Amino acid sequence: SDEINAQSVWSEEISSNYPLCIKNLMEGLKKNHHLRYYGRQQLSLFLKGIGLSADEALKFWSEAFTNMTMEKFNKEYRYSFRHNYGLEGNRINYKPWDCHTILSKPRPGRGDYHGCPFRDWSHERLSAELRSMKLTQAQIISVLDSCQKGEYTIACTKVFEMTHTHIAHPNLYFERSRQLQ
Ligand code: SF4
Repeated sequence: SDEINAQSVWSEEISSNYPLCIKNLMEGLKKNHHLRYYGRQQLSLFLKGIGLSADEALKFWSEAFTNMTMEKFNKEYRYSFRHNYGLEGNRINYKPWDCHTILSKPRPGRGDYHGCPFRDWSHERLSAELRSMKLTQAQIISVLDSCQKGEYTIACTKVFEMTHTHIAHPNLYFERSRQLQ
């Protein structure tokens, strides 16, 4: 669909369907005009999964890395992004990451936005985000209980149900949310 493009992915109509990890990656990208490696990978493969074309992805990434010149973007990042679309080397059209894959990556440190917020954020940070999403105190306690147990995809599924099958892939969360929209 032509509805998913370099500009629409920043709009509320599309972004309201993102799970917490993708919202966190978009926030880091908008604040810093950049993402570190694992965040570039997690977000670019998710956007490929929602239908962002290779041409639109290059527009998205070059526009989002707003503070560098197009020549620096082309020298330093274009190959990596094209490679994610199966346009380089062996031309493997890499699949988007599921939660299992996301969780397997090195844990995020200072300045990183990849990973899973249900594992990576403090209960203080999660509670504030869930309050902003209109969840009640009882609902927040239920989500945090799943987090404490290490059941991140269950916490994420609870947030999906509370804000709208077990979800264990950010692209499935997006697709299910978009179909209900
Ligand atoms: S459980 Fe999966 S889709 Fe949900 S925020 Fe974590 S990594 Fe993203």
